Amino acid sequence: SVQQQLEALEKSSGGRLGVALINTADNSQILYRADERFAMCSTSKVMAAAAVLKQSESDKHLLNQRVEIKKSDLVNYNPIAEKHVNGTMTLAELGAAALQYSDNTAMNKLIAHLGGPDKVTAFARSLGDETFRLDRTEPTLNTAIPGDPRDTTTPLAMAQTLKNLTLGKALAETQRAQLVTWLKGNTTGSASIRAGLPKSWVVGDKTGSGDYGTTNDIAVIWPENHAPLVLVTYFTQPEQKAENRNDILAAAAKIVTHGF
Repeated sequence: SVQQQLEALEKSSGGRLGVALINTADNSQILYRADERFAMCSTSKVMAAAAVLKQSESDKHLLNQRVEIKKSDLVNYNPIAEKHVNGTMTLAELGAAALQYSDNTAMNKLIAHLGGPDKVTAFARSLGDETFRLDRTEPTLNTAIPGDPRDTTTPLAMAQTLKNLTLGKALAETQRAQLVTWLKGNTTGSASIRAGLPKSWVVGDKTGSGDYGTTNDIAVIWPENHAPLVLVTYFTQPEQKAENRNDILAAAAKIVTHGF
């Protein structure tokens, strides 16, 4: 009947909804189209940030390395990087900006530092994620064309990988804690998953949006008196210029967490 509710939400919305919830208390799962590919858009930024944190495990100087920001580095959405044109940002600062403000220049800097989109994909494979693929940089990784496999993953794969990154064995403790700190400080997710949950729950999330009204959020959730939940909600539509629908993600989160 959670299934019935998600199916009715999807039908009314006129799009395609993908949901994966992992309850880490018993490793039970609520899945809806969790095996289907969706364009990740900005939710892919988490993997690029994590790949740099993994590097920092063996290179104690990495996170403080400075990167020059020039006018030509700027793409189409740079709320943090534009404040530093002609100056520099550390890799840690780029990580923060990519995740907490969804800065596109910060994402591209991280990808260039790693050596390209294929390097983010190899990082994901090393974590046992055989689904994730990053193919392009910002801003073209957001085209989200139906049936296009580029820059996609599935809700289940992303839920498992986010669990491993934030609560599991993917990163050493210091790096794991840094990633979690970044996600909890996200500024862009108020109208998404967070809006469907009790106000007192602690949430770390990364949103993403793109063409075809593609509207995504992935979250780690710490309830007050229970083990954490991991929740991925992906949503996309059939018209290229469809409006983004953060309210659909909030509604889906309310449905699947009804019971906690």
